[PDB]
Amino acid sequence: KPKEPVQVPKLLIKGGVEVLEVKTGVDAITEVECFLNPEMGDPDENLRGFSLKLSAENDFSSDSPERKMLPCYSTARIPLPNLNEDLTCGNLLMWEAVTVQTEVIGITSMLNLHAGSQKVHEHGGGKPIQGSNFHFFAVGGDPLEMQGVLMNYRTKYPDGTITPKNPTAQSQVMNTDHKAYLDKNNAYPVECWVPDPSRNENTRYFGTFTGGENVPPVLHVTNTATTVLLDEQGVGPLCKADSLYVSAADICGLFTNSSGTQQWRGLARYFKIRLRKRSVKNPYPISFLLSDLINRRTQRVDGQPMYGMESQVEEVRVFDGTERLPGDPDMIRYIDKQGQLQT
Amino acid sequence: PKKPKEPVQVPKLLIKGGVEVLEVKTGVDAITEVECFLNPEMGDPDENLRGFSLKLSAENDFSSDSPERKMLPCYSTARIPLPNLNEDLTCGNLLMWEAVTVQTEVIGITSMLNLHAGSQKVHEHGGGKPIQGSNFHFFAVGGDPLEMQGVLMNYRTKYPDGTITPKNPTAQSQVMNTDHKAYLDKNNAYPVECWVPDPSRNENTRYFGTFTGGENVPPVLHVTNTATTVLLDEQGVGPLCKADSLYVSAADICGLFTNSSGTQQWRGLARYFKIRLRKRSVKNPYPISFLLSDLINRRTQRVDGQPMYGMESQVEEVRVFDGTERLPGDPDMIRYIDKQGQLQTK
Amino acid sequence: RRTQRVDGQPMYGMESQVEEVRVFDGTERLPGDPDMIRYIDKQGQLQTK
Amino acid sequence: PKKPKEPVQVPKLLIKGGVEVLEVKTGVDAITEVECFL
Repeated sequence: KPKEPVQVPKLLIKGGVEVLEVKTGVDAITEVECFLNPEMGDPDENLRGFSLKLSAENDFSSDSPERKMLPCYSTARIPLPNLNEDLTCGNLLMWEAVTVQTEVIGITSMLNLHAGSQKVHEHGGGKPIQGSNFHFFAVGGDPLEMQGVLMNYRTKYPDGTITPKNPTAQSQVMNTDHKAYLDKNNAYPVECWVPDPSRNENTRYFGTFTGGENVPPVLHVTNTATTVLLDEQGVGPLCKADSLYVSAADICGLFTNSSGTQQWRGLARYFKIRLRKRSVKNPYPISFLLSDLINRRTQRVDGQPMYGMESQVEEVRVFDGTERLPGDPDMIRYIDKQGQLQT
Repeated sequence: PKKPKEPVQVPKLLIKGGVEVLEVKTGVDAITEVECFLNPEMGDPDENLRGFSLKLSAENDFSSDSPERKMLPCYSTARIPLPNLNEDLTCGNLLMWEAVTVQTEVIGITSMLNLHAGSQKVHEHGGGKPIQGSNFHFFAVGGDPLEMQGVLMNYRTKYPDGTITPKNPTAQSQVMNTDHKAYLDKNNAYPVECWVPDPSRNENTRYFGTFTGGENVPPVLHVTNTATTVLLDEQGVGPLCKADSLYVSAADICGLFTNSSGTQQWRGLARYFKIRLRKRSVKNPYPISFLLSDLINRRTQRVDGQPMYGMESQVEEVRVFDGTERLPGDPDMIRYIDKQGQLQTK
Repeated sequence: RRTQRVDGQPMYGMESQVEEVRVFDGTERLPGDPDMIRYIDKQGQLQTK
Repeated sequence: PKKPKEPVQVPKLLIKGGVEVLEVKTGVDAITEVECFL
């Protein structure tokens, strides 16, 4: 006698990008295998995958780069079907990213030593691509909200680039007023925008940096990796709107030409985002639509401010519950706010 | 249409906002989360070149070495106030704020990729040199200020006067010495080369740090917003806040940056925190005769009597009669208590 | 009155640095809009001229 | 409303000082922690 086969998730439909809008049951799974294009700048002569040569001796007083010389993050979007059909007051039914899987495409393209590299010594081969790497990707239901950081505030950027505003010495430290969104492929330069670690309740990003003058780049390729994107509460990146946002950027190191010019190099990136269906509280009830009905039509009023730094609302006493009459009308809360401490 | 499956309960948000949020009356099981950063104070050689050091002194004497204050990295420190737990416990129990879980993450890590920032040219027609050299990273979370140890090298160096150094160094100070202690209570004055944490005293903080010295090594950074660093001890308590204060001190040095004429100088970046909090039920340690001890001593006059405490006493003999017993066939005896029992010699 | 006086970076006031202070007490069904914004038009955008 | 809990037992501290704590007689279950330097 043998043994009755074991059970396995009965695979269903398969095909191109237009598979998605076919409706499924309630406990569906989905697997999405997709990639991205790295944006290294792409100079001329169809060398799509390098950058232009780097500047050598720009002083701090005046910097003049070009659009080509700065790599940028890569982002895209995945449309999704909606799931609710009738009203169904109460609860809704959204998507969820659960398990990512990344893998770099073209990693053995660096073994070319018959290229236009520098002759490394007199009768040997050439010099391979070495130096600083920075690999980075992100999966979420929302655009990747990011923090503005740079050095040398006197840099005047080219006007195709989305760069932070009013450069001071405060921009060389963690500043609060350089917030923005990520809504455009090939526009945000990588030397000016780290991910904001504060604001991301619906975006998980992974990144390992290694600078240095000339260090080896170490790459893996394995189809047994698995990175769980669940949090410590039991959710993944939820999809508020019908989308799923993918953002990444891959730097591989510097290439040396045969005469001495340095120029960058990158590769693409794989993704396998397993999705599924969850049950949440409705964030769009009829009461939200009603307020957005009236607030479209009602007249704009532009008066003196009532929110922000130059505000004029002073003290708001939000109190409901009752209590035994206090023996002080103005009770104080902090014990010593400013400090009258020792020594 | 069938109803959806009933959702999963999570903890309920009640107020988000600025720093004026902590003043909310909550219940007992309240938990907060505080996102805060610190500035690095690397020296600031002028107002225009924020976050750096000045150009380094190359070679001085081992005896007449006299740096200036504008080229030393320093420890960054701050204090977060908390509101009172003005509560109603019985038998002298209290409620204080515990700091359970920290999560650090370096901000600004990709500024170092900008190679066209006035470095010395690396070869013939190449680009700029990135930052490489000795890195250093150190942070600390606790309810008390970071009580730290005195260690320096080359004690014959004359510091400048903006800094706080160990008082009176000898040759013995270059290894473990006891008489060079200090607290940490003043930003941009405690230099990095003169103080390390004391392993003996800090029952209440948690410091983490690592160091790599080198002529030229790559600075390795690691950024991820799912990492979680736990701050519990063997018994199950984090940092308690004795007073309602929360002392967070941290310092970061990334490496060495070469200028246009070829001078190495330092580089620091910021640091992010996220301290989770909670209310613990503790008990009262000190005795009941403490409040009065101070209350009387700030109202009654100071008397310059003829002294009665210490080696200049003028009390001759004190006796303590207590209880009763039979006649002692000797009145010149001496009786006392040795360590736990009642002993009596001649 | 018996702790050391620290003068560090200003964690209160006009140039304070603490940004995101959540507070929790109880339980709630899972909100499908995690950055729980409340004012449907705080700025005054998208209105009638 | 809701009542906060009672504290949780930790082992009691008994004595501390210089190196001359190493002369005092101890119980049966007395668990020192000797900090030193070299």
